[PDB]
Amino acid sequence: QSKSRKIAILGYRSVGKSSLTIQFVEGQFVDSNDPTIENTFTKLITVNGQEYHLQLVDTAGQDEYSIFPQTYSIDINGYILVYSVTSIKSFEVIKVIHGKLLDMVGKVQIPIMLVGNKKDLHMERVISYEEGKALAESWNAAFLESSAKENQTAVDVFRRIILEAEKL
Ligand SMILES: Nc1nc2c(ncn2[C@@H]2O[C@H](COP(=O)(O)OP(=O)(O)O)[C@@H](O)[C@H]2O)c(=O)[nH]1
Repeated sequence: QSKSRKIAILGYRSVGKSSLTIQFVEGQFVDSNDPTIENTFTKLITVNGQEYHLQLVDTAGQDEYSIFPQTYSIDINGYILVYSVTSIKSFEVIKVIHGKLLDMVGKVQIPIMLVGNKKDLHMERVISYEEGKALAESWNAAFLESSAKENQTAVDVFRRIILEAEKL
């Protein structure tokens, strides 16, 4: 029988939070200039034979000054933290967000996924794979690079966070 899990997707503006989520949920790459507002999707996924009902919370992009909420610091089963490999600023910001997140969750190990998105834009990449891998390692977080244009990598992101959560 199925299990329910709630995942929050966090990160700086225009890193691809919406696009990655929509690619996973709907199978389509959408290019939109609407600002990302908090949006919750529901999605079925099977991971190692276990069926999951996912609630995916896309959050508005935040920056270093962003006060971290409290609503995103309880009842979440796992967090996907997204930066863009084409944006140094998004990478600086994801460190600040992670720090504020750990401060809010208290004395518990919470599944965290670091995601470097937009890996298809080879001519604009300014962050190496190794920089993100090393960051995730210092965090004990899973790490993947992704492209919202590539369905397999979006699926792999959301499978991975469920893999991490099930380890407890
Ligand atoms: N080439 C490419 N463009 C992307 C990718 N992800 C997002 N984008 C584009 O980047 C812009 C911001 O993406 P969006 O999903 O709205 O970012 P959000 O603010 O984090 O939700 C939009 O133009 C997207 O079409 C990606 O993986 N590859």
